Amino acid sequence: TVLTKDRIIEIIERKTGMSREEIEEEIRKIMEEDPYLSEQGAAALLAERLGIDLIEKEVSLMRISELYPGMDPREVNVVGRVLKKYPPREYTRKDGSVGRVASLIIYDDSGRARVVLWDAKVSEYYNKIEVGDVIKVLDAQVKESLSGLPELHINFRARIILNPDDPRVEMIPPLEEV
Amino acid sequence: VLTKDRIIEIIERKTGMSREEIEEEIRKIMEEDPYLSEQGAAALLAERLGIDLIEKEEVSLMRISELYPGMDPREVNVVGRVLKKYPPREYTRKDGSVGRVASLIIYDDSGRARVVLWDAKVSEYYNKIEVGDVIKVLDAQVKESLSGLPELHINFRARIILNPDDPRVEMIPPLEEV
Ligand SMILES: [Cl-]
Repeated sequence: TVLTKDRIIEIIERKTGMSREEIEEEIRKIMEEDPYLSEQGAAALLAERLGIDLIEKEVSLMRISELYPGMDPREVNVVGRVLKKYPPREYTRKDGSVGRVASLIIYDDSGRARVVLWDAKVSEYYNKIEVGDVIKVLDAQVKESLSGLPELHINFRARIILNPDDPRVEMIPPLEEV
Repeated sequence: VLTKDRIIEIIERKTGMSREEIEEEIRKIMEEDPYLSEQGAAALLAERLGIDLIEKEEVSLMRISELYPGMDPREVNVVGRVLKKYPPREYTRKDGSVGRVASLIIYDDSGRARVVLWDAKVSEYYNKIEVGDVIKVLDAQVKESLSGLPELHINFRARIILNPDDPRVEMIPPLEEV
């Protein structure tokens, strides 16, 4: 990841509640264990051990209401709280094989979107996501759902960050308000 | 042991699906397997959704201030908001093997407690928990901390419910007030 050591420490403080002094002591222990790590690399390893998923390169003000079918997946960068999780199901490929697909409904301060997890993304994320959790979606293909809602398609080329550190998260209404 | 109606209520809470949507999923499972009862089909749906059904999730008025070392783990039923999460660590067992252990600090309207996740409980819950989340702790052993205060030990017997449906939750102060 290209995130600086200070940015990683800021994310760790927000996600763990540890003081800066406690976090620095954890980084020192990691560096004492591995002399090849830089301070940034040690901070990234600490984030990983804490179950914090860091994006390789970080920002966007984009809202769900701004998504449109066929937009460049490189422009897709939205956050949303999970409102609904539907059961995973099987689908048949043109080659005759069977894959997996699972759908969720997420929302931000602007609207809702269906999020479609494909194949390994179901095994990778489906049980990790809970209703009320916030996800950040990157590099997803956008399709028009039969409903009208934008559809974010999460395949092996897309990225999901569970409970991201992002300024848009605080503007998403809580579940009770929806 | 949980009734079909109780399983549907848990599925509604954990997925946000409507009762009508859940019933339709149970119908599909029953149409696939004629040997399942309605309760068995609801339990299979919960399992496919990644929901672990806790057979004893009773209500209690118990507070963290009422915990004492050596109290009956069957009486242990407390809720708390997560204030701090420390990194998972390795520890050495009496047999020479290496296990994992991770600690959190939680608090309710009455006080704070260290929560210690042992071995598979770290893999099972640690990444699912975040600061500000509320957890319900059941069947944990209570030990005296190095400062003479009660700590909750989450071993094989213990259970944790993430963001529980419990009347005590609304009484826990938000992070900003602490
Ligand atoms: Cl919420």
